[PDB]
Amino acid sequence: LKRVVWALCFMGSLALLALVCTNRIQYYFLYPHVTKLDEVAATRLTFPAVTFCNLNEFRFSRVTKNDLYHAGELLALLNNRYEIPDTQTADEKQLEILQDKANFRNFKPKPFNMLEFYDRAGHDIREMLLSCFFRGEQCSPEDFKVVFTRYGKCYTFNAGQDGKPRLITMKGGTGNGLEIMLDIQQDEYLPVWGETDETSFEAGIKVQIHSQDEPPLIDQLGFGVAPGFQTFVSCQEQRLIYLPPPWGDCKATTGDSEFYDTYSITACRIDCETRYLVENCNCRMVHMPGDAPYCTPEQYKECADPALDFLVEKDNEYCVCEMPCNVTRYGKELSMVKIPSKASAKYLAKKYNKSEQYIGENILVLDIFFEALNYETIEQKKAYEVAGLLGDIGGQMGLFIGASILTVLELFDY
Amino acid sequence: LKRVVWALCFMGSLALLALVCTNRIQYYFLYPHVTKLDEVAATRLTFPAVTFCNLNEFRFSRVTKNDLYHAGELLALLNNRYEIPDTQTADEKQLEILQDKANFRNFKPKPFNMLEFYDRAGHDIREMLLSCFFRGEQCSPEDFKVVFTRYGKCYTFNAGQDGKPRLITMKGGTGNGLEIMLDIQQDEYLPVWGETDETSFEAGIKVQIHSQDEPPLIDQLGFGVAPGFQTFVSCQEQRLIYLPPPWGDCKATTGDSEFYDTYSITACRIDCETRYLVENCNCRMVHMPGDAPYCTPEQYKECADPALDFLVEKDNEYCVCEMPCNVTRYGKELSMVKIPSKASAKYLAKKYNKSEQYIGENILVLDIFFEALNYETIEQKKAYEVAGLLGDIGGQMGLFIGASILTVLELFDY
Amino acid sequence: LKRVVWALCFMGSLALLALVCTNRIQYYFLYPHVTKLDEVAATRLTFPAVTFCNLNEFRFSRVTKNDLYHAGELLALLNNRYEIPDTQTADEKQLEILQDKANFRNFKPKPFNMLEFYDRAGHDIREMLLSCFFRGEQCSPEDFKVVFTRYGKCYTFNAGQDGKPRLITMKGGTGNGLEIMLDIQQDEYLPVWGETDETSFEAGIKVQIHSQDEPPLIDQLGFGVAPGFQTFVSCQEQRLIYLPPPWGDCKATTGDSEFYDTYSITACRIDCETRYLVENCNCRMVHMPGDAPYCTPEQYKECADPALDFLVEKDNEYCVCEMPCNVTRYGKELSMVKIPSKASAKYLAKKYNKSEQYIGENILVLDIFFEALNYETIEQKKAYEVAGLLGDIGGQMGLFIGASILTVLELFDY
Ligand SMILES: [Cl-]
Ligand SMILES: [Cl-]
Ligand SMILES: [Cl-]
Repeated sequence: LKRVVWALCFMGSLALLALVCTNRIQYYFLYPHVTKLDEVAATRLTFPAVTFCNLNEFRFSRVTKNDLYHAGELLALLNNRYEIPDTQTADEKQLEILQDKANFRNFKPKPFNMLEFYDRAGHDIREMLLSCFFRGEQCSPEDFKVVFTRYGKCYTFNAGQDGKPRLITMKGGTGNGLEIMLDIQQDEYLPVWGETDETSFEAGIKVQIHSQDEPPLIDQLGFGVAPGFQTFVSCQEQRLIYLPPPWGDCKATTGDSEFYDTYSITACRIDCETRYLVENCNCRMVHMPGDAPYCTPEQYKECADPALDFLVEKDNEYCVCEMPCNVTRYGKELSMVKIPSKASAKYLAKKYNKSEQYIGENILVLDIFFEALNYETIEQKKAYEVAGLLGDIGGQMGLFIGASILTVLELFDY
Repeated sequence: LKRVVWALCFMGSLALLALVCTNRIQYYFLYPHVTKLDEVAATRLTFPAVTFCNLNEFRFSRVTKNDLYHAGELLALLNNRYEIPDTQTADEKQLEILQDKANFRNFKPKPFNMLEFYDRAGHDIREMLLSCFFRGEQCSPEDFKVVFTRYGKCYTFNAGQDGKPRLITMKGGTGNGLEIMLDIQQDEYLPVWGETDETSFEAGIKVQIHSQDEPPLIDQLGFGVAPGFQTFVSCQEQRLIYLPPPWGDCKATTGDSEFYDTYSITACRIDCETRYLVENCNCRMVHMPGDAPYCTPEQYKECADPALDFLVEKDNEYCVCEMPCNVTRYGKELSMVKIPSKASAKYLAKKYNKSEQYIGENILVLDIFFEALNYETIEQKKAYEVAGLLGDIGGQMGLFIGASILTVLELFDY
Repeated sequence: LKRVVWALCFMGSLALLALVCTNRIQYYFLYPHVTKLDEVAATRLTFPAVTFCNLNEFRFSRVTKNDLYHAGELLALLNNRYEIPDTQTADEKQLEILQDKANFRNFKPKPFNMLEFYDRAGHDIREMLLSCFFRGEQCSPEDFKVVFTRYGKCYTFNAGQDGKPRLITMKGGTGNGLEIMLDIQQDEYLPVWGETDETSFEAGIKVQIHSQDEPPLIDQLGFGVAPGFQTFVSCQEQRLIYLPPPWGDCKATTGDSEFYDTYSITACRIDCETRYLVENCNCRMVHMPGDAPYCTPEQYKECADPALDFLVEKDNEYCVCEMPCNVTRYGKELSMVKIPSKASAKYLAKKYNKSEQYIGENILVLDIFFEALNYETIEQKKAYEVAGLLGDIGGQMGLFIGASILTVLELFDY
């Protein structure tokens, strides 16, 4: 009667238990994850490395007759007949110089490679750096490590190598970071007579803020700074931590991955770009690692350059990288004020033995610091551990029928 | 004795179970949610649409005597007596022109509407676009779709309509995005003699980056770009996914919502603004959808303009929109360098048949790209599913008393 | 036989239960937390306070002979012998003035304090503010509250004090925020003849956006705005809510913490900086709270200034603050256009009785507003409540052995 009528109700209770338990178990086998995000004002924070590059790759006063011979075409300074292009943007003063050192009448070529050309004619930290201060202490060129990029001879402050103890940061604000005054030296910019990958229409510098153990990709990922301004960059360190499989695609940062000691997206890209250029050109660009021969100006103009433009512009399948397990991103907010003021133009002009207009067209101040909330963690965390699954399917087993693994295994037998 | 003394302890065990189970069940009926945030370097990413507008709405050379007659007051070029205001910012060259075409002695008005005025006098992509490149390929005006905003005749790159396959992006960096050189043509800016909603004190352009299926609100939400700089915009695609009720207020993006095929905040605003202007003015602005008649200059000056200023400035209750279930936000970091350099000014001047000063005051380069971590997901996820509640209240039922639904329903009866 | 052979299997079942239950209980005693992040288009949002400061601290026309006597050395206008430094950046017009009022032949010093000097010579909101509009309504200096910073006499719009109902914001876009036109008055900038903490090489202003009940730290945390541009700041209100111990280090915002009614990182810093300066100098700077005597120019130059530079640059242990439970951060995206255009330069020049060049070097427009997704919540939430632990260890107890607290306590006794 009523005792056996709610045994069918018991059949319904079993029917329910089936759907709910298969729910929590499919949910387990989706491997769901959630996010733990903590923005905080840190302490003992490690100051990142700061790489910068002048937008003019070579110095007009340092280009020699041999430099002009080997590389004048790459720089659009000579046509294919080793002469000044008749379609040149004449300057009565500059053109006299160039056609004086473009006179190869008594000239016999001498050995030449691009790395020495960049290292020698590239802008010099010792005459660009007008002022550097970190947390109240003044820097020198000794504190900037020479690094070569596609821009040429570039510099990294707080590179952290050289056994030099990396610098730290405690609070937020300008006084707890870097400030540098620079002269971009527009009077040393090479004439632009055509368009190549080595000349530019812009005056200023390129900057990129990165981990000490992450290489720079300043050509693609950096930001610019204009002459005649003071730029404030308020930063924030964002540490991103991902889960390995099966929860997500994530590569161990101690990656057994060629040219660099640390695995990062940028390093993976530079690796592949190097393999690609060596493979297709038998030639490496000045900034690439490895041991291939550096490209000659003809190899730069004909093979290496379009190879890299292809990799960073058109390629969709050859070169793609995985996500690491640890990634460091730097949020930033930029801001400008004008330099110099009328009250100070004559002061700066006098101090550096330069014209007032020159100061207006070449001088530049850069402040790099962190805000109050200077450190941020974005860590992926597992959302349904196996134990919580067993405890849940357990409260579900016990709910509708009050069974156990003993009751089943024992009752499945006896 | 001791057997019946811990039956009171059993009463305490029941007392505990009550509070804990009512805890997990109230917690269920709060409908709590958490967040799943994944910043990643994507692939096959869809490039957004990029809308831009010159800050000068009309071209001084294209304003005709009929255009000046109908609209000269809206542009503060004529007072209420159809004449040059005596309080004009005289220019010996410009004033001769305007008062030459403000001579209505032999003039009889001709038909006129604002849409044709904007379309004709508005700046032209074919003479502003000095250079466009996307991922190594050069663009033409064919790649820019004409869109009308409150600025006038504006343009959208990669609008994605026209059956043109939307463009994709793979890596981070400048080479994997758009770069355009523009001439803002300050020599064609109309004289500003007063303050209206059609004239501006600033030179440059306005830009807004949006989904192909999200309309632009460039007047309110866009950013500016100044002449004489190259601006870098490092972007990041942020996909935001919300939960529908009862977990949150969230509107289905396939919204059955008038003028556009997709529901977005911006489209909802443009919808309501159109209804409002039609209702209160019997008149639609040139950029609004629907089928009302376009406003005459008198309707613009007297009714439509203050109506829209009211909606976008003062309104607090008439026009408010819900949150969609899918939202696309684009993070961005801006950066400038100066253009032109001294080395290149004469080059650019020669190439475009323009003065060096003109190049300094009108020329502008814009790079739009993504960083390495170019894609970000912010998805709301349910925090306490019903199954996990039952499994939990289950481990709680089994803990203190070891009961089941059978034990109760059966014991509640027999 | 087979009945007693799976009692050893029962021993294995117990072995499993031990590890899994000790897993969920250690997990409980790690006190894990997760994050609830909601970016939304809000309504009835409270507009923050906006503090700004001219980069020139004193006005050259307001510096009197007594002001020059007491403070001329602090400003690098006089050497240690109360005379013009022979290494001055001469200006035939300015130098006549200064050496006219540096003539102390018939001068006897008069009482002097830095607060009155700042208040009097500091730039005036009533002659800098050329235009202010909030949500369609125009502002006056009445809407700006005077606040003193290390820059001097500064101003805060929508300070929210004075019983003035704080302003609200509804939508995203320029029309739903503040726009102001300013003259930085480079013609009133004091000559810079040396480097001190009161003079600057830059022209423009400093801005900081903060809660009405959070003090400004504009020297360290603010951003700059350059003359000759219109700058757009697209903002986003981010409310961060942390967990108190034992889940995290977090201080109650109703903090019983000295000089201010609300606990914030900035207020904690200003508190400690004040204690430090009073302790080490018997002296407070003009912008610090409390009741110590203000510093004399000699105390500024010799003790107070290097004390604060030390605190904001070098200090690593003396002054460090805890994290509050509620923090308000404002995301922002900046953007510039040039001002004035050629079409409008003469207009603005005429309107304000100023030269066209002056307009180009001193005039500045600032728009502060929010984007569509104008409000963001980042709330830490508990990840494993005690009830869910008991329900889980419960489904685990019931799973392997089907026990209960009664079964144990009763069986541990009888
Ligand atoms: Cl690559
Ligand atoms: Cl609206
Ligand atoms: Cl401090």
